[PDB]
Amino acid sequence: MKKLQIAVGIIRNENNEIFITRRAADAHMANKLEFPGGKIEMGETPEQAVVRELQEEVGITPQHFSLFEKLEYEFPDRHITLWFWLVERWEGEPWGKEGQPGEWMSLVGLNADDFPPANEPVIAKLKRL
Ligand SMILES: Nc1nc2c([nH]c(=O)n2[C@H]2C[C@H](O)[C@@H](COP(=O)(O)OP(=O)(O)OP(=O)(O)O)O2)c(=O)[nH]1
Ligand SMILES: [Mg+2]
Ligand SMILES: [Mg+2]
Ligand SMILES: [Mg+2]
Repeated sequence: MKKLQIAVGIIRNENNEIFITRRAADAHMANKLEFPGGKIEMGETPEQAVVRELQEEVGITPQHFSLFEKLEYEFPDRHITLWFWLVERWEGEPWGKEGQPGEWMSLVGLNADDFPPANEPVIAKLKRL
């Protein structure tokens, strides 16, 4: 079974909204809402990975961010370790840089059912802030 390390960014603005994209229909976890992010490559750190993935996917450089949660989740065909970084300062304005849907969503209104099941404890913990 494939084992992957994934770094994602919880991009939170001053109005308690999170920048959320929707995964492509032919991707793993197709059509799900997601925090922007992706695989940590050989030779790069989890911190470097979340910067690179947010630059690629939504056009921002996260700065002065912190590890909100790290967890492991066994999907039917792969095992993933997810690094959830809380990103409250960044350079740029996030957008659908890869042509993917992206929009600001109120934290209180997030529905964990809309995201991959691995995100359930993170979404709950975020609403506790
Ligand atoms: N990006 C992201 N992925 C998540 C979340 N929750 C979750 O279980 N995943 C899973 C889905 C995928 O198995 C993996 C994310 O990898 P990815 O498809 O974003 O990888 P990538 O950006 O490097 O790949 P690509 O789009 O360049 O093809 O982690 C999340 O909140 N954000
Ligand atoms: Mg990516
Ligand atoms: Mg990605
Ligand atoms: Mg990638």
